[PDB]
Amino acid sequence: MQYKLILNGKTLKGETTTEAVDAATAEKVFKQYANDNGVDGEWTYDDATKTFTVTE
Amino acid sequence: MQYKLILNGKTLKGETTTEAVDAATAEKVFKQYANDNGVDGEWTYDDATKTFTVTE
Amino acid sequence: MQYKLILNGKTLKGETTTEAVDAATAEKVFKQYANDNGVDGEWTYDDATKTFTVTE
Amino acid sequence: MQYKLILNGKTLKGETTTEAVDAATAEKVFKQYANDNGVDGEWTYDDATKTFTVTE
Amino acid sequence: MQYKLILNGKTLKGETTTEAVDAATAEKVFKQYANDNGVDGEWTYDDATKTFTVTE
Repeated sequence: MQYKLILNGKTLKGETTTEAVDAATAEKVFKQYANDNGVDGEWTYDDATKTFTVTE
Repeated sequence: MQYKLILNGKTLKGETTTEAVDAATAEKVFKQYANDNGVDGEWTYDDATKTFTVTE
Repeated sequence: MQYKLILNGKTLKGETTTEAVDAATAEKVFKQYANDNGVDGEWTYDDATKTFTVTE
Repeated sequence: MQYKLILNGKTLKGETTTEAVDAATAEKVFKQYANDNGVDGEWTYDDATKTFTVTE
Repeated sequence: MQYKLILNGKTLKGETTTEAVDAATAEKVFKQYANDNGVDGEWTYDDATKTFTVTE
């Protein structure tokens, strides 16, 4: 399945996605990716819509 | 300054960079370049680290 | 990035803009918008200044 | 150390400064700041006097 | 099929191509070739158009 990460940071904003079997494994990319992207804030995950969002 | 665009598309993946005064002028190259590259998706812009990323 | 459409028709004159990754996707709004606006003429697009113009 | 940016634009003129370790990091503020200020032109950087100047 | 590598380095610029069944096998030549050419940077691989590009 695929999950979608929304970029909501100081200036980082747009969308992000990944293909994974598990939600927690998908976050590994997005959370680690957030460091490479700069926006690191409070995280959340909706398993009902496979959608993640990070807000700082 | 320099901004970095990450390639995250169907199969287009690697890194990209450009030297510009403005972030919006830097995107003109990357967003226009994306058409020439094939990967056209949602966009975010890190002004916090000068990093862009496109996801389709 | 942003493109600018100039209105040059029979009586419809002004400026128009849109935020898009591609120039061609930006035209979809402007060209389709022109029908809703009434001014439909010869089109052109400058990718060097992200500027469109329709003349009838 | 500190770098100094000179404002030489259409109507925006004055002086600017910032405290940074690197020259390229100092420009991030000045070049990004220029968008917020309106004056965006050709850039230059003297590392011998830590002085930047933007001319449009 | 054939893939195309674009040269975008410090001073090395041009086009490159190779005939291969797989993309990863095609890169072996281009990546290894880049060492012989001097331009070694970040890499992307467009499989969507069969086009590679290296930026340093």
